[PDB]
Formats: sequence, structure tokens, C-alpha cells
Amino acid sequence: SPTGLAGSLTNALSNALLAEDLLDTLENLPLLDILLGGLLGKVTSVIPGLNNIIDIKVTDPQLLELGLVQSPDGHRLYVTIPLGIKLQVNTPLVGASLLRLAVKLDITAEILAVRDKQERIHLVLGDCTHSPGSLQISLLPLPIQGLLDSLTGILNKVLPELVQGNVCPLVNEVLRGLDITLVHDIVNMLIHGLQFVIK
Repeated sequence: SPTGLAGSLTNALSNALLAEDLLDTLENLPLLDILLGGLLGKVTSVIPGLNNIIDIKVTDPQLLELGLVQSPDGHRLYVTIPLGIKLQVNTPLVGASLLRLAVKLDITAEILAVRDKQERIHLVLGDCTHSPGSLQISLLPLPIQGLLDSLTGILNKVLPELVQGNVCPLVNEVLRGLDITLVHDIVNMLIHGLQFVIK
């Protein structure tokens, strides 16, 4: 089980994210709510209608194995966080299954060490974004295509930033809380541009 920094880093990050309930965060995404044609929305709220009429359940929260890359100059790290969820598109009113979807996405987190004016070194989360072009949607009686088009269209434009804004704060929290010695050895080796991530 004991190993060098890179391996300790990815295991420590994985455990910590899960222990901060990453999988509840994913499960609880306000996917629906953050959302003519647009008059229709105003209509169904003026009538005692059963709402919305559409509902989306997020299930099957999944964190996959972290990946890790160190920059050429050895000063910076990039952690890839591969995430997976299932979306179940239901209509309450008829009360039936419309769609089940698998979605997969990557967060990239940029880790660097930087030295303040008083010779101290800090572990800093630099960038933290959805990885462009990493979104993947996959369909798991009725013609249903209608949905699956302005639904993968919505998801394309809405899901990355929602996940990013939900998962990156967690990533920030897990960095601050790493083992003190694992932090100190990692900042010491990035700041002196010494390679340790092997591949």
C-alpha cells in the first residue's frame, strides 16, 4: 500500500472527495431548476397544474479513478476527475418513464505551488473547469426522440457548468485538508520543478 507522492495524492484525493459526500452533491444537482416557447413555462404555474410537467431524477452517482499529469517544467499538476450519473426523465401527470440517460463528464483541477513574499510556499488550486468536449450522453415504446434532442441540447449547455460549480468547491476543500506532510513534500517538489508523476 505505501507509495510515492503521486499515488498518495490520487488516493488521498479520492477518499476525501467521497468523504465530503461528492456522490450526494452529484445526486442533488439542481439540473431542472436552473432552467415562445417560454410562455409555456408561465402557463403551467398559473393553472393548478401538476407541475412541471417534466421531472428529472439524478441517480447512480459515480466517481471513477483519478488521473494525474505533471507539467513539463514540473511546477504544476493536473488532476482529472471522471464523474458519472444516470438521468431518469419522468412525466408526472401521465406518470410514466420517458427517458433514462447515462451521462459522463470530466473535471480538471489545476494544482500549483506558489511562494509568497515571506518565503512560504502555498498549495493553490489554480484553474478548475469542466474539461472541454468531455460531456457524453447515452440513451439507456413512445417516439421519445423529440425529447432526446432539445434534452441533450440543454444538457450540453447547462450540465458542465453546473457540475463544475458544484464539484470544484469540494475540490478546493479537499486540497486544504490533505495530510500536512503530503502537502509539504508535494509543494516542495513542485516549487523546485522536480518530476514525480510517472508517465
